[PDB]
This record gives sequence, structure tokens and C-alpha cells, in this order.
Amino acid sequence: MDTSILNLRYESNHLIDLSRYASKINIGSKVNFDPIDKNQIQLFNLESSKIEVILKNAIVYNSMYENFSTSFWIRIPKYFNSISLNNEYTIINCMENNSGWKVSLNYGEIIWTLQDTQEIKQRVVFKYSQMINISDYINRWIFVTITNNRLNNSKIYINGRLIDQKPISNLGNIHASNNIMFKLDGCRDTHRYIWIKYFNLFDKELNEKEIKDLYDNQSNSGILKDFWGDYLQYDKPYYMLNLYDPNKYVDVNNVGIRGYMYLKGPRGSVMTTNIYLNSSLYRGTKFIIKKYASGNKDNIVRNNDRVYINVVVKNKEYRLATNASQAGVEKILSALEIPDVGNLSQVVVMKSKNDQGITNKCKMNLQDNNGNDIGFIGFHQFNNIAKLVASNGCSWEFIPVDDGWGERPLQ
Repeated sequence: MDTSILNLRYESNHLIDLSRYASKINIGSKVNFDPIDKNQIQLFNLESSKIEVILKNAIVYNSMYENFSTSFWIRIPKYFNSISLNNEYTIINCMENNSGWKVSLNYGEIIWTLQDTQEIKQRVVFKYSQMINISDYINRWIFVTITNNRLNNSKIYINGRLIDQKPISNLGNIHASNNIMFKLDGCRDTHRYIWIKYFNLFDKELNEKEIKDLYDNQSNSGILKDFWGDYLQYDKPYYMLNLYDPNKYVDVNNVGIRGYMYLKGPRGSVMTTNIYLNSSLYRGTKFIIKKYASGNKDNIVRNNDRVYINVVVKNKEYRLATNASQAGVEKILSALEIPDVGNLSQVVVMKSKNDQGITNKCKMNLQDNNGNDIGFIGFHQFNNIAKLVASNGCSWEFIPVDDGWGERPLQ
């Protein structure tokens, strides 16, 4: 029915409450806003990297039985140092006199704490490993949603799906703060930050459909995403992940038409001992997406955009293409000199893939210059070489370099 008792959004260069229920929003001097998507808010580990919301006194939580929910998106940079072991730090604080709620983070953790006014406590915790080949969660945008039913449970969801629920029914009067404080509080890692967006507060327990809808709407699947969940962009180099076989990367053997793109391995590993062990992400030839069909004056790659794909080899760009009249449904792809592409099939439709696990999947439907489908770019074995093909595993992700991952890129 109703919307949200707080609905926190960047609009005409002000962060404001669309619910109009806040006395005011108070932004620190070292809060940073992402230029392309200005709802994305970065908070560093400094004192003036903070936002304060002051609630109206009507909407302050002080109750035995009232239900309430919070949602927001967050991107949490990989934890690099040992200093981040065994250090819980608050990021969203609504406590007073030791009563209220807070969101807090630890190593591999997002935590929701409730405390009542008799020092009774409950935590619910989403736990995620950094000892993992590919993580859905490390340094990628995730949807957090936390619901509280005073009769039974407090529940935490990630990306729509229920992670963990704990009893809170033995907690009495919880009296939360007049103000919500967005700020890294008690973090010992000096270089820590977080990205955050779309904070909402609700005066009910959100049900599981409400949450999925919230997840869907706020995803903006209108726009394609890179691996981290930021907007996919033109004229930006990406490293390529093939989701079917994640331990390989794109290589080229030669350029021109007798050349071909393929998948080889291993991608290898990036490490710090006891802290993380993940697959290398900056492997292989970089792709740059080029405008063909869009008349849009930004650099944002939207669903069903029709594009050229360039391929960087020795810091020169070549056109991804094929001759579609080669025999067999599998059309091998090659990197071509951009002048000499001619009327080879080169146009790609960019298309986001809906489903339910890992976010930010893009497919790439190759077309000839009649705009007829050749097919989705994947790969196929030819005498155990996994050459890239358009054909009737074709789920890909595009990975730009990002401070939150911390890998040193060789090429």
C-alpha cells in the first residue's frame, strides 16, 4: 500500500527524502557522488565522509510490536589486509543509549543488530567468503533488504533471496535514534570505503514478493551492467569473463580473417595469504563497445542497443567480425582491421539476461548487415581449440579495472 517512511534519493543535485518525512539531510564534505549515476554514494573512512538524516519525531522507532524494514544497495571493496580481520565497524547507525538498530560490516560479513532498552541483542548476518574463484558479492553491487517482525524473526535478504532469519520476539522495547548516521564508525582499515545507494525505510515487514519487486525496479535493467554492477559504457576497455568456463580468458592468435578469437587458460589467481584467494580478473584481450545504432548522447549501454565490438591487441583496436557464409552453423570470430571489415557481419545486439543467480549477465547477438540473426556470441571446440563463435556458453560479463578489487593488471 503505502510507499516508504524514508526514501532517500539524489535529485537535481540534492540528496533528499521523497517521502518528505525528514527534518533534514546533512552531507559531509568528503562524501563522493558517482558522476554517471549520482545516486551512488561513496563513503570513505574519514570523519567528514558522512551523511546524517534527521527523522521527524513522529516516525522515530520506539515500540514493542511495530514492524519495520530497511533496504539499500551496497558495493563492498575486497578486504585486503589482516587489519580487517575481527573488526566489526558500523556503517548505518540508528542507536541511542544502546537501543536501536545499526547496519555494520566485518570481514566477509554484513550484519544487522537490534538492541532493546534492557541490553537484549540480536544479530542477523550475511556471511560471504573471499576464498573463492568467482564471488557474486565481493566488490559488486548487492541489494540488501532487512525486515523485522516483532512476533517472530528478523530476516536478511541479498539480491531478493532470503539468507538468514533469527528470533527477535524476546526483545522488549526498542528505542532507536532521532538521527540515522551513514558513516564508517570504528573501522581500523584507513583505506576502507563503501559505495551505497537507494536507502529506504519502511514501517512494515516487507513480504518476499514486495522485496523481489523492489529488487527488480531498482536494478534499472533498462541499462546493462559491468561485472561490478555499474552501468555498462561505450568507449571503455573491459576484460571479459565467460560464465560457462570461468577459468579461461579470451586470446587471439592472429588478426585478420584467417585469425580467430578463442578461450585459453588458466586465468590464474590473485592472493593474499589468509585474506583472499580468487581468480585473476584482468586477463585476455580487452573489448571496447562502440556506438553504431544509438542516437543517445551519453556513453551508457542500454538493453537492445546495437553496437560494434572492438578488440584491443597491442594497444591497437580491431573489429570483431565473421564471414557468416562459412560452412556449419558455428561462425568463428576474428579480429579485423577496421578499414577492411567491408560487409562482414559485425553488428551486435546487447541484451541483458534475466535470471535469478549471478547479476549483470550480458549476451551478444551477432547480426549481418541485413540485421538477420547469426546468433549469440559464445564458443565451440575445434580440435580442442575453444574458438569464439556466433551460433544459433554465451553468457558474458565485462570487467573494468576497479580500486575495490586491488589486482595489479599486467596488460
